[PDB]
Amino acid sequence: SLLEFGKMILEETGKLAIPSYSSYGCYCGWGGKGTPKDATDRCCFVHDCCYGNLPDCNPKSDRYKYKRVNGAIVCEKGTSCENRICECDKAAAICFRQNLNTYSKKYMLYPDFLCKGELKC
Ligand SMILES: Cc1c(C)c2c(c(C)c1O)CC[C@](C)(CCC[C@H](C)CCC[C@H](C)CCCC(C)C)O2
Repeated sequence: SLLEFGKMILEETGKLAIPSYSSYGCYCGWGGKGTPKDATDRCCFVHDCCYGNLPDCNPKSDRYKYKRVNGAIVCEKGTSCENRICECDKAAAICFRQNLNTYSKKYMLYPDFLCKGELKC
């Protein structure tokens, strides 16, 4: 759930998921339209696609557990859904971290109306 994902984001980026990544660009929020503004926004686009491929689950709501070994996130053994949701979240948190170098404040509080157009996964 948002709880676990937010924890990973803080651990990997040093930033609080909300509000640092909850209104970023076109995809880091609830929206999902248009061309991703940058690398960070693409991380969210990919995250949505990952979630979108878990139709048999409830990604944004389902709770799950994970741990850190050797300084890296390790999705622990749980239900199929729990494990997959965790991996989608892990990939995104790491993606945010790898791209902090281009994280731009100007994309925060980004209005959805500026994002239109269907972008296939
Ligand atoms: C679909 C989709 C959703 C729904 C989404 C985001 C993105 C990119 C998406 O593509 C990012 C932001 C937000 C608005 C996100 C995160 C939740 C809170 C900040 C949770 C954090 C929890 C903390 C650390 C737990 C700390 C635990 C320790 C103190 C033990 O949710």
